[PDB]
Amino acid sequence: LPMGRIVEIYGPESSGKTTLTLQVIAAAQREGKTCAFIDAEHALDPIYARKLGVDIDNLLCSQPDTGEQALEICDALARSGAVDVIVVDSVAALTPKAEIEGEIGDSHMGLAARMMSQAMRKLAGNLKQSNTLLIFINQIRMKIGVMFGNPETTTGGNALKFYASVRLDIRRIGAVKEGENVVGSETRVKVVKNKIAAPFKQAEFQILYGEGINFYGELVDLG
Amino acid sequence: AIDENKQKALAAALGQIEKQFGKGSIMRLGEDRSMDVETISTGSLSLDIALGAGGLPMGRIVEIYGPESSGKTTLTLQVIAAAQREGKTCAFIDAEHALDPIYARKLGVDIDNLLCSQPDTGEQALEICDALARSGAVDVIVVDSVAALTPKAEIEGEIGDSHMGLAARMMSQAMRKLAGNLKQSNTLLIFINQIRMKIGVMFGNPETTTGGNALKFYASVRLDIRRIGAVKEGENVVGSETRVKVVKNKIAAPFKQAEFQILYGEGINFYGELVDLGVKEKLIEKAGAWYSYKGEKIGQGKANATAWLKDNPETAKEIEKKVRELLLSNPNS
DNA sequence: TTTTTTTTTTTTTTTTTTTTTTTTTTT
DNA sequence: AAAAAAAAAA
Ligand SMILES: Nc1ncnc2c1ncn2[C@@H]1O[C@H](COP(=O)(O)OP(=O)(O)OP(O)(O)=S)[C@@H](O)[C@H]1O
Ligand SMILES: Nc1ncnc2c1ncn2[C@@H]1O[C@H](COP(=O)(O)OP(=O)(O)OP(O)(O)=S)[C@@H](O)[C@H]1O
Ligand SMILES: [Mg+2]
Ligand SMILES: [Mg+2]
Repeated sequence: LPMGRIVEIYGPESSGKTTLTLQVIAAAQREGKTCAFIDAEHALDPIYARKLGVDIDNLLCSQPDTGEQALEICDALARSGAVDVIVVDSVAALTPKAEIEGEIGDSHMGLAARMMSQAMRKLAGNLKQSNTLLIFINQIRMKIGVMFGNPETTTGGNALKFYASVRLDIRRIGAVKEGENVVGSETRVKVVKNKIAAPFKQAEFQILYGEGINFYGELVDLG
Repeated sequence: AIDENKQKALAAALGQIEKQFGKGSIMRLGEDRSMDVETISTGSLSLDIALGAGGLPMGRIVEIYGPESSGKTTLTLQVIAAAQREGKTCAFIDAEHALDPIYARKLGVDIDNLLCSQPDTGEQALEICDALARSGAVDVIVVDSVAALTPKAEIEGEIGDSHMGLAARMMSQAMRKLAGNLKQSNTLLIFINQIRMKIGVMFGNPETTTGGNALKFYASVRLDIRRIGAVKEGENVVGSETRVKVVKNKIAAPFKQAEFQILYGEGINFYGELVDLGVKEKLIEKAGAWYSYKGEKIGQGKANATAWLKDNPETAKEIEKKVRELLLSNPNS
């Protein structure tokens, strides 16, 4: 993954989005780099992060109240020049202040898409100067009034698709069994956008519950 | 020399963030105690083992779904009863308009202290959940059927009028607003969901759940409950044989399952589980259809062995203690 | 040869920004 | 296989 750029990772429920993103952090911390995790979903388990190989004691973590606060912390850490990797867990949970103060049922027409469009404009330049990698996790939603193409879409509007240097589609394609005991997931990643090399290549690997990505399993298949 | 200017730049940035947004706005993950996972009992010992962390996680969202008369409401009332016995406050949002308070009392719920609402719209139901979460004074909220959370525009409208993804949009907005508030208050939110069949499919599961896709993403636990048979007293059907599958888990390994009995008017059969678990850990010897503890022949047939454990509380406590110590991945005492 | 006096009055616009979400058997 | 309605900023 390229330093100083924006990356998007999206997929369905329990496809391994958070697990993949913690393995990037673990690998970067072993090379002396500093990392931050913005947990907008409010669902990070620190003991699981430790089992995957993250140094919990040095990882900066924030659970912000609004989307604006989340993206202002990203800008501040990027300008500092001292953080190498930032992860933002779900764009889908980046709630605008006006929507939090409001009531359930109130319409907020394209307010989240407008905030995201503003954030990309402000961040792209700062990330490139600091040489900081920013990873956005995104969730999938269905679009209505469609027969062509894919009815699948992502959250947060159109800006992120333009500014991302790499976009990754992750999917669970089966179970890893020890006879009866389900012990992990068979996983496929498609590269759907690439600006640093050719796109549309794919990768297959195993995620084992409590260990993470099965390295030696890949080394067999490649050997 | 160069890594020392970085430490200073980082310290300044952390200072500026904490000044702008408040004290605990950014910290190191290892020194954040609010981020530790705390669990409460489900009222079933086999399900507490299947979940891996010894129960359902406080501060998170949980989904329980299944077919008609599978025990969804009964399971949530057993969670509330177990929580009330630890001095926690509990609320029940009855969107189905089908709760019986006499039956709730028989399952062990304190009817006099349980908060209850029968809201008119889905928006009203989800605004009450948000208000109780912000209060900081409620520990467990149950919402009976997502399926019955009707948007205001659909109630004011006529039967036949199309409302394209209006319910799905309301749930997507509710998750965004609630997730953060539930974590700050340390409140557990349980959603009950119904199964619907999907058309235009040949592969996979044609079974779907109601209310759109948002809840699948934000839930920390998802439970599929199913009636697998009858519990008989010769002729009289006295209860249900029940299976729960953990189809999503973020606090331990998923895809474990639990089997137990629901007896009509009592609820979940605790001693019936404790027999089957004590047998599995070699603390109870099973000689064909005979149950024996430490050589002492206690009963023949599961029902008599359960009745024996009932009238001897101390030996039941001894077997519980052992099963708890052994099989739980994270014992908390 | 000798010696200054005193203010008056407004003028005129410029330019958009951004999506969100499924629903249900039928024989 | 056929569908709908939502605002606020220098
Ligand atoms: N603490 C844990 N212990 C054991 N297994 C886990 C844990 N957390 C996640 N997993 C499993 O790892 C697999 C991938 O999980 P994640 O990386 O959390 O996926 P995800 O796409 O981020 O899912 P979300 O955010 O919940 S929609 C799933 O099968 C999980 O059940
Ligand atoms: N008041 C009651 N007295 C005796 N048995 C009951 C009572 N209420 C429910 N039951 C039985 O307990 C079992 C589980 O019922 P529930 O817990 O209501 O299941 P459920 O999935 O909530 O079903 P729904 O909401 O009707 S689709 C069923 O066999 C019921 O008949
Ligand atoms: Mg995740
Ligand atoms: Mg019910």
